[PDB]
Parts: sequence; C-alpha cells; structure tokens
Amino acid sequence: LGGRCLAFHGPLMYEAKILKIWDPSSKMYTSIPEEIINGKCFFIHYQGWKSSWDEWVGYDRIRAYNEENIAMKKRLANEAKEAKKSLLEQQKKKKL
DNA sequence: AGATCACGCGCGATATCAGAATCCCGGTGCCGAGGCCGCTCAATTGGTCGTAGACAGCTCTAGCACCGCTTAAACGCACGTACGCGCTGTCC
Repeated sequence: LGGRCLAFHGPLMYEAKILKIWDPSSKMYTSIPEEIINGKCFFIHYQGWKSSWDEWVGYDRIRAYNEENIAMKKRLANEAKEAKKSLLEQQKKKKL
C-alpha cells in the first residue's frame, strides 16, 4: 500500500502509486470492473497525472517497481518512438 | 493539349471527447451590524465688546495700446541617409 509500481496502459508503461489494494476473498479494499473484481486488483494514482486518471488495475496490467521493469518501459518507449518515426518516413516516401 | 471528373493532400471550422476551473445554488452556523438605553459632554441660547472687515475717496503705478523699424526667427523646400518597422530564425 502506497508503494511505487509500473502499470500497463496500451503498449506503454507509466509510474503509479497504489492507493487501494483490493482483496476479493474478504470483499474489501485497504486504503471495480467485473473482469478484475474476482482477482486481487489495485487502485493506482499515476505519477505525473491528475486524480481523474486513477483506476483499478489487475495483476496483468501491473508490474513491480524494479530495474527490469524500468528497462522494459524504456524499451517500450524507444520502440514506440522508433515506430512513429518509421511511420512518418513511410508517409513521406509515399508522398513523393 | 485543354477541360472535366475523381482521388489525395492541406487548411479552416465545428464538434466533440474530455476534463478543468469557475460560477452558481442550497443549507448552515456565525459574528458583525443595526438598534435601544442611559449618561454626559459639547452644542445651543442669550448677551457684550471690540476689532475686523466693508465702504467711500483719492493717488498714481502699471497695464494696455499704438506705431514704426530691423532683423532674428519662423516657414518652406529639397536631398538623402539612417532610423523605424516588418519579417524571420534561433535559443532559452
């Protein structure tokens, strides 16, 4: 509770802080979409964003705040920007 | 080669998907304002006396006015150069 974590949104990562941890067994959260209500999900406030973007995320969309996940986030950002540059270059080439 | 139609790209406008901040509407508790009461000090009433200001007469200084010359300064004109202003790009 309150620890730092990395969360999925699209093909990119975003640093977030856990505000609520949901325990489906006891039906309570320590301080919900049906597809994650059954399992242990977490309410997270994303670093660098407003409270309006706070959301519940399951285990699939979350990762521990470690070196490996930070590096994987950096790789995702790098491949995303590379893809955008490639798409722009392809459009430019198609234009001539 | 030129004109018309269709497709693609670029730009403008509206909408919108949102989400952000502000304004608004309602309930609530408050304390700040308006009011009444009592007391007293400052304003009003009455009177005096004296000097400050109002008024008339006179004086003469200064303001106004006028004229005429002469000549410093304003007005006018022209060339041009350098400063204002617009546009553009970069960096912070």
